[PDB]
Amino acid sequence: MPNFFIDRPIFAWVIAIIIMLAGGLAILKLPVAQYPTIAPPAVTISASYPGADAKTVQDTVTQVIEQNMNGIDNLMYMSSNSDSTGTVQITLTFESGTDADIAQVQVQNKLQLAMPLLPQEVQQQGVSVEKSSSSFLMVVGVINTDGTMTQEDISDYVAANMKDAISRTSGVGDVQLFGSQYAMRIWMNPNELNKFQLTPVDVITAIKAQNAQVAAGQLGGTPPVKGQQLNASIIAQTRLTSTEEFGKILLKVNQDGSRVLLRDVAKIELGGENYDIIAEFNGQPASGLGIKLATGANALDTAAAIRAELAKMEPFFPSGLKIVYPYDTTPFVKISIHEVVKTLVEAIILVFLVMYLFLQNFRATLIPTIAVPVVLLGTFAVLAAFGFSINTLTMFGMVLAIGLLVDDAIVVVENVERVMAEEGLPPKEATRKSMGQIQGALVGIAMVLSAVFVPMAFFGGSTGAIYRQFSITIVSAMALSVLVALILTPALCATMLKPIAKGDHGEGKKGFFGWFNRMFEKSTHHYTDSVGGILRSTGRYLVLYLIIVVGMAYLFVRLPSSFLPDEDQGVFMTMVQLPAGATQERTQKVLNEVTHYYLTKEKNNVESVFANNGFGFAGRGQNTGIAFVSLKDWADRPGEENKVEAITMRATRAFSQIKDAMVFAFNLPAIVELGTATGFDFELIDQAGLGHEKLTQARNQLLAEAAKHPDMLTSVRPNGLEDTPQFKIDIDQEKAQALGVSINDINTTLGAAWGGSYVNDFIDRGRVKKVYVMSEAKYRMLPDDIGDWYVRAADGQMVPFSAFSSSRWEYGSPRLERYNGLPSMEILGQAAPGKSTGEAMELMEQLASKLPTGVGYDWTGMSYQERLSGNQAPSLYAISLIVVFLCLAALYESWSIPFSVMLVVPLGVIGALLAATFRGLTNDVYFQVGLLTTIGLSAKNAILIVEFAKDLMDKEGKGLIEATLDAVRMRLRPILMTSLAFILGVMPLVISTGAGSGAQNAVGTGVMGGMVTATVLAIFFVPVFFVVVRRRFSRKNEDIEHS
Amino acid sequence: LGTATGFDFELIDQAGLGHEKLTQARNQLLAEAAKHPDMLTSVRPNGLEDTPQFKIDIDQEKAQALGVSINDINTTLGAAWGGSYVNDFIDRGRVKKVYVMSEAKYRMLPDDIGDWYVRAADGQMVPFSAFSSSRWEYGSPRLE
Amino acid sequence: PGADAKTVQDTVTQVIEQNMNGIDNLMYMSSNSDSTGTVQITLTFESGTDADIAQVQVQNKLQLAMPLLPQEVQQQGVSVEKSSSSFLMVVGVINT
Amino acid sequence: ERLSGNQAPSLYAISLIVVFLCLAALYESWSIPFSVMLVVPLGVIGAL
Repeated sequence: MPNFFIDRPIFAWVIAIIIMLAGGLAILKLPVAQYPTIAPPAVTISASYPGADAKTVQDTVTQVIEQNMNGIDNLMYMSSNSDSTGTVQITLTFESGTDADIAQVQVQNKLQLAMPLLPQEVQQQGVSVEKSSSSFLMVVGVINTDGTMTQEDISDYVAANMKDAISRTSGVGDVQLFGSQYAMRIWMNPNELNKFQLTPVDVITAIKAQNAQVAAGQLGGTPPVKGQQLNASIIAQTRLTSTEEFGKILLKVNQDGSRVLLRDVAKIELGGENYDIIAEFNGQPASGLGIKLATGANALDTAAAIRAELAKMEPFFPSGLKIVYPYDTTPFVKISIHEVVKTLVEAIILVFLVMYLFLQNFRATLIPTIAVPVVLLGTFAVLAAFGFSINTLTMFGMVLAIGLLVDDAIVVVENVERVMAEEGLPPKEATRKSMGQIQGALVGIAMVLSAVFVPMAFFGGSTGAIYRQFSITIVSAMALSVLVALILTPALCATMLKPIAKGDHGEGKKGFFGWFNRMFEKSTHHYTDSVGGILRSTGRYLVLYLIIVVGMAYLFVRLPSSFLPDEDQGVFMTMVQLPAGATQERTQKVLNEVTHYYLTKEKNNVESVFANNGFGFAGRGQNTGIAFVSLKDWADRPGEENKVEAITMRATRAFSQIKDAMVFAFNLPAIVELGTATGFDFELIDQAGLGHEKLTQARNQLLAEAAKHPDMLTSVRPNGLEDTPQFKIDIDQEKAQALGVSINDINTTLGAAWGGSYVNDFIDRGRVKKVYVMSEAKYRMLPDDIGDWYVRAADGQMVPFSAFSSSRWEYGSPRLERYNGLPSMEILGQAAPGKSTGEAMELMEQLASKLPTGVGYDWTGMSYQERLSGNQAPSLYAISLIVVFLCLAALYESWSIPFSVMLVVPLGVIGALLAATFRGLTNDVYFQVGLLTTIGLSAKNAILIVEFAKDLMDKEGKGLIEATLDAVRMRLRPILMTSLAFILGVMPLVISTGAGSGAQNAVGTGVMGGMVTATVLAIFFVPVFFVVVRRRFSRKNEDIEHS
Repeated sequence: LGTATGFDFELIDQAGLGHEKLTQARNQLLAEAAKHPDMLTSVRPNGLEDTPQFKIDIDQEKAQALGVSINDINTTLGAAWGGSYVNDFIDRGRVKKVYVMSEAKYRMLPDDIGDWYVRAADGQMVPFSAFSSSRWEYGSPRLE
Repeated sequence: PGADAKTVQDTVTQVIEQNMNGIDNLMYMSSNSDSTGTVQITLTFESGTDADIAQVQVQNKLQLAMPLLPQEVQQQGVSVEKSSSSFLMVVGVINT
Repeated sequence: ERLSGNQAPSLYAISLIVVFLCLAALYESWSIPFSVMLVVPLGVIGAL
């Protein structure tokens, strides 16, 4: 193949240009996002039952839906929480790769047949089936800088006008509002209702009667009579539209004629659908939109089109409406592109330099500088062909691939320049000779590199998804390089290189380059002599190799492993936890103290703070809250003291003074759709009919045993909320029956007053919205207020609640956790300093196996992925090893020679294990992908060294030692060129601080160290390996040359 | 697919303007587009124009006075003049619908409205002309 | 049955319209609500979107709005169709 | 039409380029391809 394109350079160029043309044509069209789909696909059932407690939600909704989730494909586990705010969320998670749409749909239908078993209240509020593991693209905040709009007014504009036109903008696939559109609120007054012998019952009845829509038919309706000349819609009662119309609803005409109107017994206003969430943006009223990307969509273009559409709506906002962007992942991604493109640009610059250092002419300098961009660019087209996207893992996969891409180009050009210089051939026939030597090896090189990286893609779970990115990206670029190395680079070597005379090694040049040629000629003779003297006592250095291998093992065991590096992403969070039953106003004072700290004592670094009172990570309730901290650009946060990692500590430090709450700030994980990165997640389950009480005790029993092993378990805790006091009220069935007061009159009065009631719909400015009746606030606050509510009897007398009700206090959960249809408690935790989580798990397993009978347990989340993946890394790379051996066995046509190449693996491994433990980093996936890229380069140089030595023995008849010292001489210069340009290119990644540095540090520090030891050791070790392996496995007449 | 010719333009209410302000904006656009016959030909709405319709109002106070529940009122009006799907029957082994509706001659003109009666809680039969006032107005037969 | 266009729009059309969100490869949603008591809401997808997958997502989104329609509309049925498909023939049945 | 108008130029700017590269490979020349490619307008007019 090299010869065909040596005789057609323009054809080779047409292939290269076509390759490049498809790569850029791709790039323009590939999706671009931070991380590919890594979280397993998950579907979320969310329903609402206004006014409920957690138990009510669980047993009228949660359990009903839970008992119908069966017969569904590729399902892993089903958790649920039912909380005191009247909200259930049941989440079902599927195995990696299950068709997202197909999964949702099956769950959708299974819920459908349970829908008639839910209460009308839950059905009317709606039961959403979501695809939920998808991540937030941005969070739009909508404030009013004038101050003429509450968060409910802002919400309603956003809902009515902005929400639906942003669901329509390029690239979005789900939206969620921070509040509610308007709900017509009827704030009842109990003393007025009792004044006119009225109850909430009658108010609801009247709103249902006078705010309604009626089918009235038609004048001249079909079928008509003969000669009808008029056909017209008959318009009967329509929906109400204003607070005044609701005000004049005629409740009752007294005997004297006086009309009891709705406004006479209640206050009437537009309002929120519920008031459980307080959303503030820098302490100002705010609503907003949480936005998620569409599957397979570009993230940069979705933000650009959304912000452009928001800019298209701006002039049509009422005064003061500012759109602010407190959360947005777009900027961190543009950095990653700029940085990886930067890294790829400056990688090529360092090859132009090394090529002109050793070869000293700009003609040879141009060939690698052409072929590598060809290969990089084309790889993008290859990734379009498999469905992939321009992401962190793939981009870093390409920068990790640079080393292999360049060595194909250097080996070819150098070997031509060497063949031209050592033999005096014209550029054409010398390229022919050079390629004839390395072609077969370059092919076997490609086969072996694949056997290393391909097994990565067949890891399972979320980690397997990550490796798949690296595996496919790296393999694709490398094979494309070998193709280019057999097509274009031979053509370029034949036509561009100018003749070098035979014997000319630049030793006669003057100045910088003349000195260099002679120095390297000296050191090469030193190297070949040193190698010649090492082969005299091979027994000694096989002992050095052994010490080297056991040192690798001791390093690998004591290097702590991680998932992905935490990154300074520009935002972080803070959790607020007041005591049980703590109120809304109490949380708000705390969140304002939180926002005041960030805007004062972090004034340089914090741009904005988005506080949410009412919901948190641990659950919902008046006693939980969240604030999102939006920081200023990394450009204006210089040094470590202005990074997220540092800002998060100073917040938690200063909130240790806070006495009202428990406030805790923390940075995001690298992949937020996944979470954890640290430790285990343990669920404790009620398998018998034990109940919440016996379960919480078993939880604390486990937590006390786990706190009594601080050597192994640290920070074991429940994820859920603790029980809170609650007001139990009992209806005397006998006295109610006695007084003639029906139980329905009793309950609907209590609920619609204290919980509120969705009555019907009205039309607010052409948009249909809800109508809630609820007691005014001052009459539903304390147990004394219970007495001021009255129900009418069958005789017509008004009876107070204190007549047929007794009330006490008791404790209950504001957030019931269930796991797999059974009551559960989520227990979080991790391994102690310097311990394994797989072994901290087994202690937790043992600590749970001493809990009372009827209690079971299970691992969930990350801990479950580990239970069914731990035995992979050995087996996958036992396979990987075998294919490398068989490839070498085919390339060299020998069962024994392969060992001579394969022994170079530990030489590169230690350098990584050094630099990582030296720099204090972790065995994360960036490091491991780096390990595979470094092992591959050391093996390639070993292959080409062994190839040249064996070729010299076969087709030139030389002896073992001569061919060894001769091939290792020839391969010296290219091997140094490669390791030089590669170790320089990874330097900005190693010293990197600021944005994306954690990943760049991770990919970087491991590779650089691995390559140093790979190049410095293997130049001195692979000549040993070939000699001892050839002497152990042979027949006769080898050390002595032949014909 | 259709078309092959020309454009299709939708005019939208983005604020809470309403059908009325929208139709006016439509005719404003149509008049400007008819005043550029050099460029725009045959600009027109796809939808139907508004038609007269018979508005009938129920006096909540008088109905309350006479002891005539509003449900008795509305279900009578609708099932007579619009008809009502009541339940199913079996026609030759095949389940089919059962509609109740006024006979044609009693649901044709506004005078026919008066000939329909609703019973009060006391047991007296009350005509529709007792608790209803009616006028004429225009509305759309096809809201886009 | 028996409605005007407004009644159809605001008891049915708007209710269903406000639930058509979170659907893949959707381009635009038009509707007409007419004086004959009939609404038709049509949702059009990009070329190549899986016909079955598209219908099904719309089907489910309507399902959760169904309890907010009137019993009259529910009893008459709410059809979800693939509609851009063309007429093959039209059979006429007369009695000579 | 609003999201397709800029296609006919770009798609056939691409189409032109591949015709040139193919001819460049067939004839092993960067210049000879022009000799074939100039025949396009000769057929176009007859259609127009």
